[PDB]
Amino acid sequence: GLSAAQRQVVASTWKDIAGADNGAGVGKECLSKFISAHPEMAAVFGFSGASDPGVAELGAKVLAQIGVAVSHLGDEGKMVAEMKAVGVRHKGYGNKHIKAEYFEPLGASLLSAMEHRIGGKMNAAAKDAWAAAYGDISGALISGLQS
Ligand code: HEM
Repeated sequence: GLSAAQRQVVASTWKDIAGADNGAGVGKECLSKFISAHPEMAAVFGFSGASDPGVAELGAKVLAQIGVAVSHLGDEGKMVAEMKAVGVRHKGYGNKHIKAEYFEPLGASLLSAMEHRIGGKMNAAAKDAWAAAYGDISGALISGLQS
């Protein structure tokens, strides 16, 4: 779970991460940099590479879903139940062999993309709160995936 102070930091900085595009730009950079750094991951997603137009499209949907998860952090069972449902759908996505291990490096590129957009606001406490928030959001998707 998250402490009240962590949910408050996540909720507050999400407003700047969302910007004017509901975080779409952050999603594009996240997935872009992740596949560039890990080339064998293009095949796990159904993409040709980091430049595939599907990267920008999926990047927007990933970040729009985190915005929904952020609006529900105060009710943990609610947030977990909807991320599990996202997770059950992932059984049939990409190469259909999405693994739990892949979410840990993806989380690192997500925090990097966020910091790229909001700069100094993504301080030490913001990074810890978001590493914790990403741990629970992705943790709940993985449990849907392995259900
Ligand atoms: C490295 C792990 C991941 C892989 C390989 C992956 C792969 C995919 C693929 C291939 C699709 C597109 C399916 C299609 O419509 O053709 C998809 C959709 C989606 N992914 Fe993931 N994904 C990953 C992580 C995440 C994370 C961390 C989130 C969390 C917010 C997420 C949220 C979504 C959402 C919201 C969709 C749109 C469709 C739906 O709601 O099920 N994905 N993902």
